[PDB]
Amino acid sequence: EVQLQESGPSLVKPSQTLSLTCSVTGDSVTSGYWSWIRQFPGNKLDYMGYISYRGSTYYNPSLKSRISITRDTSKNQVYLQLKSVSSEDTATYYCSYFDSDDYAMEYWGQGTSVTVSSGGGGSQIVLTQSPAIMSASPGEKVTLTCSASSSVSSSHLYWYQQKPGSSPKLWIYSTSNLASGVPARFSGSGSGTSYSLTISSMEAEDAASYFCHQWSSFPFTFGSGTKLEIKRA
Ligand SMILES: CN[C@@H](C)Cc1ccccc1
Repeated sequence: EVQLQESGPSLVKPSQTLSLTCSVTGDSVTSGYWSWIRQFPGNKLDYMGYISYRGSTYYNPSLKSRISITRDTSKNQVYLQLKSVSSEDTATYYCSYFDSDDYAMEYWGQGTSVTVSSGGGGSQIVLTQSPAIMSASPGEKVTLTCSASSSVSSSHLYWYQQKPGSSPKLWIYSTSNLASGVPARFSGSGSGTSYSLTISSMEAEDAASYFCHQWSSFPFTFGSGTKLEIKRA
């Protein structure tokens, strides 16, 4: 019902300005937010900011002065402008749509890679995921954990699954609710600063990366992730 597609240069010189476009297609919308999220090499996800249905914007303090998110409703597009880029801005950029009236769904674009040839100040909740890599035999009960540096509302603790060459997919919302498309063998639990995702019985198709995410406090943050691999070569 809602598809997003990012576009723009794949290479930019330092000090130059980065400009990306997100073309939105699908059914009409009566609310919601369009966010820009980037993933650095190593797979760390970074929440950049958003522009709402009413043009209200929020920018991650670490980008505040360099970023601008705008909209051109007549042509159903959202834009991202990041000034004075450096090698630290090399990453895959994704635009995403979310309707706070419906926590169970989130849509992500295909993402577009950008390689480069802190006025703000604030605070953020750090999400730790250990171990970073994990191997399990099919049939094993698997448990992945996520520890927040500060408390977060369980209603705002989400989990995403990502496989190489694909954008993150909403997996669990509000700590223990499975998203559409997720096998019931998955479950989640937790509260305060301690959360977990469990697979009753590891299946081959479950090998992928899993990231926890919190949008209880601004700026929203993502965990470093846990790469789950299967055993037996
Ligand atoms: C669940 N993922 C959040 C980034 C969706 C969102 C976007 C904008 C405002 C609030 C919430």
